[PDB]
Amino acid sequence: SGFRKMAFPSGKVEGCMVQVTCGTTTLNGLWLDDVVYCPRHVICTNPNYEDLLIRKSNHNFLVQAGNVQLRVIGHSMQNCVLKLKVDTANPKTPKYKFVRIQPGQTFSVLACYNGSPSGVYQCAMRPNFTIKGSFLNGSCGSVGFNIDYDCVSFCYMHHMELPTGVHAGTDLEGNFYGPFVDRQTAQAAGTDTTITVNVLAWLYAAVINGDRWFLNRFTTTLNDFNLVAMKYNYEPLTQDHVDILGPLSAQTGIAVLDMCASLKELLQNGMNGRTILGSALLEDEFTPFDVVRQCSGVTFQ
Amino acid sequence: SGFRKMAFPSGKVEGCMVQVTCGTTTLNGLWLDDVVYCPRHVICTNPNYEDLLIRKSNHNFLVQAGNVQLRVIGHSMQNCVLKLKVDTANPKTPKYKFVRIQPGQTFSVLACYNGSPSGVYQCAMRPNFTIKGSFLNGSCGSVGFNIDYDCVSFCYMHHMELPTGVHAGTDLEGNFYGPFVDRQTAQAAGTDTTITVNVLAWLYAAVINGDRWFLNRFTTTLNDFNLVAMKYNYEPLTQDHVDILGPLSAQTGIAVLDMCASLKELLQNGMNGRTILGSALLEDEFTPFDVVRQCSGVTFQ
Ligand SMILES: *[C@H](O)[C@H](C[C@@H]1CCNC1=O)NC(=O)[C@H](CC(=C)C)NC(=O)[C@@H](NC(=O)OCc1ccccc1)C(C)C
Ligand SMILES: *[C@H](O)[C@H](C[C@@H]1CCNC1=O)NC(=O)[C@H](CC(=C)C)NC(=O)[C@@H](NC(=O)OCc1ccccc1)C(C)C
Repeated sequence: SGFRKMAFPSGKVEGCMVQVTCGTTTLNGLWLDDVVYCPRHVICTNPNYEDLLIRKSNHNFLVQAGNVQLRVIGHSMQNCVLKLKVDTANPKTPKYKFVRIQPGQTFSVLACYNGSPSGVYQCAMRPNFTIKGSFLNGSCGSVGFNIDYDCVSFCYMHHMELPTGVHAGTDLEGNFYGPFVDRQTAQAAGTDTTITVNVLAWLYAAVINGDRWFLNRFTTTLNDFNLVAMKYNYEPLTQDHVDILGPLSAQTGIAVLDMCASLKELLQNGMNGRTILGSALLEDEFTPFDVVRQCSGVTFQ
Repeated sequence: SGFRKMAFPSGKVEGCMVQVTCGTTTLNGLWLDDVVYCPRHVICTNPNYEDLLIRKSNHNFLVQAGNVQLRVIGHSMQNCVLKLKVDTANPKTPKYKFVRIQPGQTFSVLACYNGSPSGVYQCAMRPNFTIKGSFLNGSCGSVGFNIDYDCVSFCYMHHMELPTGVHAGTDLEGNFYGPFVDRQTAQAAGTDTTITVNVLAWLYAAVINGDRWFLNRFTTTLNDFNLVAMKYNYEPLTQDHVDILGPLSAQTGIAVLDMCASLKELLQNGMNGRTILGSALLEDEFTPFDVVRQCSGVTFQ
């Protein structure tokens, strides 16, 4: 037992991380087959990236795979990412996919500087399409991902930090998550909400792990719960979310709408100096899958 | 900016993980050079491990490195770990050290099942020599570690779960952390305390990240703070801890004893519905080093 915010093993991604330097900007790139993907704002000089890229030549891009130099033999733009064709295919290329995730889903971030991995952590895509990451200057180009057996699904590439200290980025096709642009003009995150289905998943994790103090036999209808959700800035719960929680409900014997009544009481009353899985807040960055994966012990390779 | 519970990149350790099966027990081993290290309780049949090991032969130990089979050519006991000599040296062996950590220090855990990594997370060695991990049956032999540039310092191997759902294990020389034994007789964790120097480090992280609401100009003496610490089951703060916090104090301009006065008030008053770095509790599983590493961006390889 126990419950931790747990990231995927990062080895498969570490082997894809390279350094990309152009002019005076250094950031990280993702080296898959014979292409290096990186944020287009690496390109030199309110910007017009099509302008800036035609003035650029292959030899302007310094790509370093650890120590070995990578010769760039072509370049192109795809939305907000740059694709640098290099003359060597990464021999460590995993089975991979480029997937775009939904708000409320989680992924692991391999934070990198100068092409070298610094640390791994888990987070969620917020309803407002930001992520609450940990990123310093030089971290751009770090990626987020999920692993399913042996396949890496890349879902995020880091581009910027917004004024509230939250982070914004693209999928690996270069399309931003949310209404953000890779310009340094004034932009703001937009109002966020709590990911209700994840909070319920985490309450099931707590029951699986022996925290039961918040349980009751008060029940509720989906409609009556959603009136309470709206009041506390929680996202609406759908019948699909109820279905997705089915397995956890079956494992614990607590009906989904019964757990909703527990959450209603927690929202209206607080926790009264108590904790749930070591937290004094209702945690919303664990998906139902994350809970099942971590309380049945699924592995990868 | 941002602040996350962040683990070391796990690639270097993933390449050392193997599966060890003997009789009907399967668990994980650590493959370094031509030795596989694993918990001695893998051995077949209130146990006497010296008895049990002399009855054992090399061919009883089934060691699997992914798909490739590893031929065991010798075995010996070292305290509570078994050392299985195999006929092949792990070509992925990193630069490594076996270090024993102190209560209050942190490390990354690569949770494994059947020799395959499942996830990575960070935790601390508690003052009572347990760890609050996330471990299910089959996870024994998973290791904890820190990385310093290119060198892996292994500090923990997982052995058991105690009745409160916390975890106990050994260093890589096979010596238990704390007063625990690898028998399934009744054992209990012992009363824990909060790691004061880490809470102060985390408050400095909060200031570095823009949370300042808990600050004040009330100051305190080390002696007067430690009277408050004892009352709230916090560990004593030493002059050495004050020195260790020096750099963070210098970076933020908040004297260590001034931050102690802030912590005094937080302990006596609570947080009054507010949060610090996304938590409604005082967090104690970040060391001063963890804070500096994550707010200056140190990397590894
Ligand atoms: C790439 O390594 C960095 C990573 C960035 C540095 C600190 N934390 C991070 O995640 N990214 C950048 O430097 C980008 C470059 C870009 C093309 C936009 N710039 C930023 O992240 C700035 N953010 C920004 O300009 O957002 C819009 C904005 C909002 C409010 C006022 C002005 C502009 C950031 C460093 C200030
Ligand atoms: C190895 O894969 C497992 C990992 C364990 C399973 C569930 N979570 C874990 O971390 N370890 C064991 O099965 C060990 C074997 C051993 C040599 C002691 N057994 C346990 O972890 C049991 N713990 C235990 O017996 O602790 C002492 C105790 C305390 C109270 C009553 C009786 C015994 C655990 C599975 C019950």
